[PDB]
Amino acid sequence: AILTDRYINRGTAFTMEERQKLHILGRLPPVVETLEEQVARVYGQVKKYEKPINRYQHLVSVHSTNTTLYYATILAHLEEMLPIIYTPTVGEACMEYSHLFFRERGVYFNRLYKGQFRNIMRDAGYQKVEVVVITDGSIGDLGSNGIGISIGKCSLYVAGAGIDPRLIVPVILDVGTNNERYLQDKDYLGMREKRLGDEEFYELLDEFMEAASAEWPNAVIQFEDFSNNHCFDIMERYQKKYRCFNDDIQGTGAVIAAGFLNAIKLSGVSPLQQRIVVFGAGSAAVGVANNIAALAARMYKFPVQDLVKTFYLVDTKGLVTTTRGDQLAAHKKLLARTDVSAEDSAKLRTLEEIVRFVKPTTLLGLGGVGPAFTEEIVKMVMQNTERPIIFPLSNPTSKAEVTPENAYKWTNGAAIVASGSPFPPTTIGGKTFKPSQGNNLYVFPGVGLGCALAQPTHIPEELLLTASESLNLLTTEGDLREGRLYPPLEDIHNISANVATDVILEAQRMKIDNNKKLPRTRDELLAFVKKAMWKPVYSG
Amino acid sequence: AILTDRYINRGTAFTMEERQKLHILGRLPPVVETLEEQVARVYGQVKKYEKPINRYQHLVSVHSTNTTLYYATILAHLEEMLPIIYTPTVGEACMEYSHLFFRERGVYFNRLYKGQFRNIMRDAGYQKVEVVVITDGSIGDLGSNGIGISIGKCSLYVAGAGIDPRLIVPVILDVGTNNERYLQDKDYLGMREKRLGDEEFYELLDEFMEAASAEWPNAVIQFEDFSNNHCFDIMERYQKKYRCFNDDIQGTGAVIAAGFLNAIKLSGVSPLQQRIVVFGAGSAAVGVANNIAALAARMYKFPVQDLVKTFYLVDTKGLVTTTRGDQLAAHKKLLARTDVSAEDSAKLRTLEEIVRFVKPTTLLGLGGVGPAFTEEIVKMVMQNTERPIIFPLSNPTSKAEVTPENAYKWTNGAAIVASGSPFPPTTIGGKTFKPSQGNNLYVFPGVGLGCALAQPTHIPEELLLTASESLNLLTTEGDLREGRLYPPLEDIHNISANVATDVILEAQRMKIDNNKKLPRTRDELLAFVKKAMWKPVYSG
Ligand SMILES: O=C(Nc1cc(S(=O)(=O)Nc2ccc(OC(F)(F)F)cc2)ccc1Cl)c1cc(F)cc(F)c1
Ligand SMILES: O=C(Nc1cc(S(=O)(=O)Nc2ccc(OC(F)(F)F)cc2)ccc1Cl)c1cc(F)cc(F)c1
Repeated sequence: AILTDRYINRGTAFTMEERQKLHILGRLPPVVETLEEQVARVYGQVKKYEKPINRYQHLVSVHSTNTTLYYATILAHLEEMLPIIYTPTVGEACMEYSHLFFRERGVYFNRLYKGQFRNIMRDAGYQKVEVVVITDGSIGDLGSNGIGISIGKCSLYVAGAGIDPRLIVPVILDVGTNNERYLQDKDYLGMREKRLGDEEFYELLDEFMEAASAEWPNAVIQFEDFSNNHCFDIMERYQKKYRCFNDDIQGTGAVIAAGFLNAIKLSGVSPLQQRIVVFGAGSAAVGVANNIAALAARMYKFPVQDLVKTFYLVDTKGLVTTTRGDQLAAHKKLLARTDVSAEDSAKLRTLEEIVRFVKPTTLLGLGGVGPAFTEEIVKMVMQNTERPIIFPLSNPTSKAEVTPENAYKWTNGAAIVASGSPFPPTTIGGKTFKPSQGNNLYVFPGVGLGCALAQPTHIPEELLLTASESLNLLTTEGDLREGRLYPPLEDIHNISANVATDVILEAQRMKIDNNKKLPRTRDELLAFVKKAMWKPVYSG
Repeated sequence: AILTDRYINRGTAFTMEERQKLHILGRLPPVVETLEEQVARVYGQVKKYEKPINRYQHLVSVHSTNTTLYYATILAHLEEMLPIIYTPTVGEACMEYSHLFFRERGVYFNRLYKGQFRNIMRDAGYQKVEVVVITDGSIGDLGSNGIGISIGKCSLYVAGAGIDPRLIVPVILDVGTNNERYLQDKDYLGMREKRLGDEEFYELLDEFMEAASAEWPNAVIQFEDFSNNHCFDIMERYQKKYRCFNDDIQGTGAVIAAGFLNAIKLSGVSPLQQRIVVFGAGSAAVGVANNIAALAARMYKFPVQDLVKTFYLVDTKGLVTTTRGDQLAAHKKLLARTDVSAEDSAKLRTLEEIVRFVKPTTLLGLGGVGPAFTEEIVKMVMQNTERPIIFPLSNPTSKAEVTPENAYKWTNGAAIVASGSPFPPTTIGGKTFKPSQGNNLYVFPGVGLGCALAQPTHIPEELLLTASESLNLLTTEGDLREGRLYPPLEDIHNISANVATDVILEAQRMKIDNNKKLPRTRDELLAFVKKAMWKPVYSG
């Protein structure tokens, strides 16, 4: 009842004297290890597997046996482990190996349980739940297998911000699937029917949000991996009534904005002198641009309309302008050029000719349509600025606008680069360069830990902008001198504690915080936040 | 506390009504399956992995979650699953992937715990223990990683004979290792020292046997995978004082003997007309020959000395005779030819010239030294008998004296073949042939179930000979007409119940049985044995 409890089990870290006292002498091999030694052993066990999915499989079995050792291993090898325990391995595990999630505590909803959502939550037997990750499996369709996405995401809040692993709930809202293989698969365990229409979808998701605010009143609700037809609408429906956010939309823009403002500082080319091609004009790409404007307005008090005019949006038609003669979608209107002639708009269609005309100092890659930041385009940006900022942010790694290596080569080390995925360093004439990864892990854990402590009535856009600024300000003079746009990913606990502290102070300034126990001054609150965090060490 | 208990967990086999009553509605995807459907799903999950070791890894995680479903899957796919859940996959898992055994309940002994063996057994918290598999990791050296061999073997008693999975204990006696990689491996968790000398070895193994006979008085002790320097000596030390047997020695000879006597019936060439080359003359090979003689004497009441003269033993020097002029090891003397001249012995060195001289009707491959049953040798056996019996029994599959395919081809379908490993069928002129696998699973489970029910004071050689005869007599007229030497492996529960019944009746005839509750007549006892067996079905 010690060994079989994954929360108190220590395996070989039980001293001989503990083994005797606990009457488990002879249930373990004789070597006594420290946690650090166990982690090094587990690390070698992981690298004994070649395929990511088999590495993940090993780590799931570590989590089932000794949960402390699982988190200790992830934190000691975070950069290397991240692509294994979340994107892109996790989607492939959900799609083909969904059995790897069967043993993980989670909650399955569907229309069959309509009206009983609250009783299912009560029966799940949770104490003071702090974070809930919900998906529908729809940003191929995984349907019910989307539970794996919620599981993987919950685990990053535990690793990243020390959310206690017993106070986090992964949730699948199964509203059906349009995945035709699943609909015909004898082994699919979900609702075998096409996705429900919006009316029934919102009836079930409304019951979910009401039931959770009642049974899990202390929880942050985070939407993960919802398709475009619903993710924006979901936040508009719930942002004010419940304590919720969407990491794909709000986390991404918060992280990119923080890294982008640090790239502006290293460029010496100040924010109002920037000329920014935003390659890709979906709602998310436009959200990222707005988040950059909002952070620059907060950090530097330039008029936001002056920041908005640094942006040149490119959709599939070309430069978005008011004179190009089409009916612009609402999200594109605010960043539309007003200073470009109909005649010039007609000659502003390919990225090459847009770059030649605009003379940008920055390229933001949000296009999702492969490697458009050509050698020729990068060479042009080099005649407008001594430090081109190039952000190939499209995932997966195949969709990326340019490789950091190509960016560094073509600019002979002058490009300031942030990526969506990890990349190895590139060395040019004895000088080393490495892109700064804009990982979402920098923001969501801190937001979840801040909202878990402050208990705000809701998560207004101010708390996300605060987290964005906090992340920006954590990049030290030393980090900046070495070309880093973000604090180091390995220091995620310190990053999360700082982001959480600043999110709390913001909720206090807005008087939406419901926890009166917290300190209200930054130094004392930061110290308090750090002590509240769950640590993967053997405590008792 | 339902889902997390692998003994009562049913997963998707919980009906909706059970889920509601058990307050686990919403802890599972919505599909309700029968056990049979779960097994077919698990089977497809297994075949999603290419490597045996990754298949085993998946099955270990099935056992951890839903133990009923694990055993249901093995029994539905026994022939295919056996090479994955025991030899040869299990040795490779122990050697390189020993972490796959960490979550399995077992007991580790070593010299550090000297004098406390009994308290470790008490503390392990077992009820009426029926079977104990012990190894030292020495038949490469795995040392402590040998625990995986005990684990794999315990699981075959549960699958094969319905030993209740809560009443079986896997044991490693770690007396050190001579594996030099392990002695230098930072991740080895065993005693980091060379194997103990015989005096300290027997002090620890004597304490083991005394402690077990006291704390686990109802148990069968089975020795598994002990090296030749100790396995024979161990049985001589303990056979009369404790309830114990060695499956490598006694199980192998019992299974081979049963299959061999069935091969004699199909050959029509009766036992006293057989001429049997025994290729390989180690203690085990000579044990197999003696077990064949002993079974033929029991089943047919030929004088045993007349059976002994059907055997022609070949060691590395050639035909073992009294005239060949060397000092014969004790085990070889009893099967030594007395009817071969010194002059003929000098010309009886290669297997080819021994086969030409002896004119055997049978070749028994126990040599462990590769494919010595050549096309030329098989062609010669064809001029001495219309049905050559050819038994390439050397493991692994590389050491085998001849492929069943080659045997069937060279004899145009006349060879009667038993193998150590599974082989696919061979088709010759529209006629199908398939070797009968002499798997050890045919005997050890039945012996363990018989000795668990009868509670004999010890396991004399009569009980093994009884099990051997019982297995022989289970091969039906129909099995025999189709060329099978053994009952079908898939019917292992019925085989185990029959072997157990006959072992019990033998212990009753000898008045060594200590359980007075049992029926004493075969039909009533067989019915009773079948009802006692643990079944992998959802019971409650
Ligand atoms: O804790 C148990 N055993 C154990 C633990 C360790 S450890 O030090 O905690 N490292 C460790 C663990 C698990 C892992 O992952 C795995 F299981 F996949 F290999 C990797 C690395 C080392 C050796 C052993 Cl034998 C145990 C737990 C039970 F619920 C039941 C039971 F019978 C034994
Ligand atoms: O029993 C649980 N879940 C579950 C079981 C099944 S099943 O029907 O029992 N098939 C099944 C199981 C396990 C396996 O092996 C594995 F885990 F490796 F995939 C394969 C096949 C299907 C779906 C699910 Cl979600 C469970 C158990 C816990 F201790 C904790 C917990 F949160 C959930």
